[PDB]
Amino acid sequence: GSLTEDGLSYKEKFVVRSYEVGSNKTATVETIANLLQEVGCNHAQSVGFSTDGFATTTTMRKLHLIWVTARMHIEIYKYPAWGDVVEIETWCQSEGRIGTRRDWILKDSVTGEVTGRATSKWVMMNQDTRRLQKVSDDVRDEYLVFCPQEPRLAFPEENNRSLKKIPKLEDPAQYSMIGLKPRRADLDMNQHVNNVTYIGWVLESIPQEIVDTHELQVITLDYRRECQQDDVVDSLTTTTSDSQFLHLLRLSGDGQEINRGTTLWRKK
Amino acid sequence: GSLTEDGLSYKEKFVVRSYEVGSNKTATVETIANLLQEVGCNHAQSVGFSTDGFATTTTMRKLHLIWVTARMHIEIYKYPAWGDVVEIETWCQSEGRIGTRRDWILKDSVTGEVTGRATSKWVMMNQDTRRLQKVSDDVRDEYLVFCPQEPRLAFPEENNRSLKKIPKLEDPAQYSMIGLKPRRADLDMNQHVNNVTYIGWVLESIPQEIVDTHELQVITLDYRRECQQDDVVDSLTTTTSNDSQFLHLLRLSGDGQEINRGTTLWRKK
Ligand SMILES: Cc1cc(N2CCNCC2)nc(C)n1
Ligand SMILES: Cc1cc(N2CCNCC2)nc(C)n1
Repeated sequence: GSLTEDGLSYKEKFVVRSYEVGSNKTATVETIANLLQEVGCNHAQSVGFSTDGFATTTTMRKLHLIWVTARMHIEIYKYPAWGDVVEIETWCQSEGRIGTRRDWILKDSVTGEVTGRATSKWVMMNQDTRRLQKVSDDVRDEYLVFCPQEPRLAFPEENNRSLKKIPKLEDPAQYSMIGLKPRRADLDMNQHVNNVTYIGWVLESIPQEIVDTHELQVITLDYRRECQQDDVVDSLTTTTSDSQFLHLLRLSGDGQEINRGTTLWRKK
Repeated sequence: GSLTEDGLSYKEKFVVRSYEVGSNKTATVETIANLLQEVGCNHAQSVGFSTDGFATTTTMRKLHLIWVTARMHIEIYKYPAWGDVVEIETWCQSEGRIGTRRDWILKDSVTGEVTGRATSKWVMMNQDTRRLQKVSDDVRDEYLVFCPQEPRLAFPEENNRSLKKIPKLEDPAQYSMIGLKPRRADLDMNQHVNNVTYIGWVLESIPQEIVDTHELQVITLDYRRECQQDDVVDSLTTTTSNDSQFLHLLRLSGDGQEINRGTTLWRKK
């Protein structure tokens, strides 16, 4: 992988592995989300971010700050087959004092055709108190260094899906998968649950018949609170409709919301 | 990746990813086991095996046969760091009518030093009845075409660890992790639980303090029966021992049917 000519974006090629694919021998949406995180990390390292797993700037380290995910939105047109090479291009953008965005474009290396796109929103948080905050003027100046200064959006369309408000699922849910717990493979190098695990947990309450007859087209996931290493999660799903679903992840005990989201599926 | 000059082994290089590493920023043993499976699959494809996820020969497809894992044994000297390149060499051998073996050597691409080694034993099974069987004359002939004919072993030593008998853990276990269930990410393209998931489940009952202060050196895992997509597993561990040694048992949480047994050896960091 490498920064592009202008140094304002990063590209990397990946060969889809045997264990990364589902029953149709194409990459799972979790494999895709893992690849987006990997190219995101390689980009951060190439533009001088910390190498501890937190990907922080020098101002952030001094102020005890870290970025946390607020939302992930992915739209796939074609999932790459086992053995195929997929090229992913990524870049970041400052969104005033609200937070930052990381965008991605996926392409078929052989054809050059766009096969998918993704966007993520990140908010600043104090690492110690776990309190959210606004982006300071010094952090906005650090992002000007490596981000395009004119807008560059993976999802440009006004009023598009990636920015839509997600409602809260009302009990009773149509479908559910209860007592989901993370194991060591679900944790990152800092012992926090990997963001991709929550996508897997959302998908667990989708009936196997939908997965067998449909392809996932779009997934939008809001992140509200973290699942700790010793927490247990319930995954809830209700059909709102193509097939469309509304999702809710909450802690099994007290029912505290951890995530909410929606999925859009197309009949194969 | 590619077959070596003689066409009797296969090599591939891997760059260790951000999500593949643990707290010490080196690859987990599950990442290593995933890489061994991946280079194994690329070798099978290069020597003309099926491309359906079962990796079968022509004779096996005609006879409705598949290979199943009987044992996995891995010894790591150094786990590669995040961003490091690891080169893995793999080859197979026919073991008469008993079954077949796949061996692996891991090396640091920069230094060329051996950082780990692994061996696996596979037994023939009828895909329909799920009954184990011996390897037929025709399957042994298919293996002669791509396997070295003189013995080549990752673990050559006399009565080495890789072939040791593993006893059954007696209740009560010292440690346990109850109610483990596979999710879709744990399944392979054929909707069976991935062999690496069982390594993860064995390790779940090791206390976090051992993981925080020790490095896993050797893991030996026997495979007896499969965990189905709707099964639930309990993971049991008892200390048997500068080094820490454990005995492991995975069983179905309902009836207590054994699915795996194994041992781990750990060294204080
Ligand atoms: C993952 C996450 C956590 C979080 N916090 C954590 C606890 N303090 C307030 C809320 N906020 C967001 C947007 N995402
Ligand atoms: C060695 C072995 C045997 C096996 N059996 C054999 C009896 N019928 C069910 C399948 N399954 C596995 C995963 N490994």
